[PDB]
Amino acid sequence: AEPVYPDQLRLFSLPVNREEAQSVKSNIVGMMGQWQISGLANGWVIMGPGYNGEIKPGTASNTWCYPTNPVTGEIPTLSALDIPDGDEVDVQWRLVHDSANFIKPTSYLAHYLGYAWVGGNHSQYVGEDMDVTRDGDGWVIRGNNDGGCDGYRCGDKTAIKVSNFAYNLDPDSFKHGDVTQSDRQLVKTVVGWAVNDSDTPQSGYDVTLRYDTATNWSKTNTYGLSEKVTTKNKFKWPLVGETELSIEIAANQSWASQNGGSTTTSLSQSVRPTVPARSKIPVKIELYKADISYPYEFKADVSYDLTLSGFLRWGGNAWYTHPDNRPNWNHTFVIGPYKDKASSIRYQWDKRYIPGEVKWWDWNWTIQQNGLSTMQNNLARVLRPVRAGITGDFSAESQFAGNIEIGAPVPL
Amino acid sequence: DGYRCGDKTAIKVSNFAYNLDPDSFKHGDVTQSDRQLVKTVVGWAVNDSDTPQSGYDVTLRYDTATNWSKTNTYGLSEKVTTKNKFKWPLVGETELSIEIAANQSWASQNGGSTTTSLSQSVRPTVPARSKIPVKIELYKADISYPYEFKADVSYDLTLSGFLRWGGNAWYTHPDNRPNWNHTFVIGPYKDKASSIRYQWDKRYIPGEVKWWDWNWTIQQNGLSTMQNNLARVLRPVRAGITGDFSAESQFAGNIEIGAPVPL
Repeated sequence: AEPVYPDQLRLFSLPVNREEAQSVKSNIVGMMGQWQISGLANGWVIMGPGYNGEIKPGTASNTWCYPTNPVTGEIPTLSALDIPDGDEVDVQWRLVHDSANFIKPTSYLAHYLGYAWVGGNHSQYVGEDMDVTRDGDGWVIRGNNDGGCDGYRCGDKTAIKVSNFAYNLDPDSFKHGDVTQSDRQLVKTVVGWAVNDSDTPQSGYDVTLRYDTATNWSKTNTYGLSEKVTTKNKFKWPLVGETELSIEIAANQSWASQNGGSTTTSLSQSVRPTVPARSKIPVKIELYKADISYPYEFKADVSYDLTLSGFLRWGGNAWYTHPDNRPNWNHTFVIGPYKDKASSIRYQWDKRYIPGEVKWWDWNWTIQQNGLSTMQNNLARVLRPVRAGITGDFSAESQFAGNIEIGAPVPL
Repeated sequence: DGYRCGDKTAIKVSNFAYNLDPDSFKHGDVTQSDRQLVKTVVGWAVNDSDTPQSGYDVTLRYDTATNWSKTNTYGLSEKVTTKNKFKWPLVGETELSIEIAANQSWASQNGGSTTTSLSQSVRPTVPARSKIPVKIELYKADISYPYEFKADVSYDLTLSGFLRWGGNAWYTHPDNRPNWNHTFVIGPYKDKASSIRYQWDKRYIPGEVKWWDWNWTIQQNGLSTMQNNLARVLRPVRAGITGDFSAESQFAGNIEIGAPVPL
């Protein structure tokens, strides 16, 4: 009838229903020794491993219970972190070099999920002695490995990677400056006149210039068969003498398949002047290709992709199949608005009461190992909002530029 | 007197561009020459109703286009044939031959096109119980006109020579005296490789040092030395510009609405 959160279940040896027990059966049965038997509400019994989790009518010396006035355990929302203004790279630098608000929370998440060796060689603690570096368009955070170490595969440290930054602009904050042009090349121009020899103003005039460009491709596969039968004989014919006669019959079959596609870009310009009675107006339209550049600024919310890369500990990890052969793992979370299920921490946390939805990380396992409030506080920090002012520059090559003009009237 | 003293460094200046002040641009008379006719249309708009009518349209349009393509084709073929001799009724000895064959073929194509189009329309308002004549003409012509404006001047600066053995600012610090060519854009930002301000401002991040090492130049010459030199190199430039526009085989047209004639 109501969702059951496994972290709230409490076994005593001095009451859960049959329907409730079935919806989270594998959590209850997992928390049981082989051949053990425990009671449920209303005359029912839940049996442990070795009885394959069977739920049957009966009695028991001990009972599975769920508290009156339980809690949901949602992840709390913290206030935003303000980063001093700069361009995109300066703001990214300030975020990844923050120890208390970024480096440690991220390191603990990797640790709690089961990644091995999340730290450097000059400290015994998680998240300490970490090196930060710039790599291509992203950043890499890893424990320092210049000295020696002691442990199985202690030289194989876990990396934290940060990339794909995005901005949610405040609607009233965006501004831009001068737009400049360079390497201008002419495509085409038109000039002309609109003449009105009537006694009223007229607006029924139109001059339009249009330029289009396109590309295309295709691929074809053809297969076929052929069969032929021929006979040859020799005969004596009148006047001509001995003649060789040959007759040939043949047939063929063929099959073919094709796929393809195309892309088109188009730009057009028009002028439509209103002309006074007994007068004329000149018009002009021009089109150029040009390199375009301009400065800009805005205020926004900063989001990014977080990737964890390393090997998973033998003694236990949170991957739902719980592998024990120390495999190398790579997983990406999106810190920000929802995009998908595999990459959403909030989606997976909130659905921990439905066993059929547990396809990636097991968050019930992390709660049992570390405590509910431990996990809530860590995740609230990992998912904390970030805000900053941004300044920057736009540039692009071979874009379009144009000019449309209506001139002064000349009396007829 | 010196090692390779005859191999001197060159400074090259090109690709000038202008940022016009918005209220400064003017142009003069537009003239035409070598005019060739494409097409004309004439006609009448007739209104025999008791109200003015504006529901009339005459439109003339001219289009031109080019295209290209390339194709690559490959294939295979296999054949088996047998031949035997038999004696058949009435016909006698006959040679009989039977042939079976199969084939396969693969092909790939790429291509593209460009189109230019120009059109003109006239839509007159006609008084009640009256008629109006109209005319449209299209020509190809050479176009020319004078102009003037005030602007900010920007350009591309290219340095070309060999790099000194005793030390240079290229981030890999080569020591084999190689010949070098690098271009900076003096003006608004276009890219990172060509922007002095971008590279200077990011000198605190080692992963961004991909071209010139500006920390090296500071250590060698002093911070204020380098600031004053770069401030002069990047100083803004302004001038008034006069000039002339010309282009061949452009379009020219004329659209006319005439005086009404009572019915």
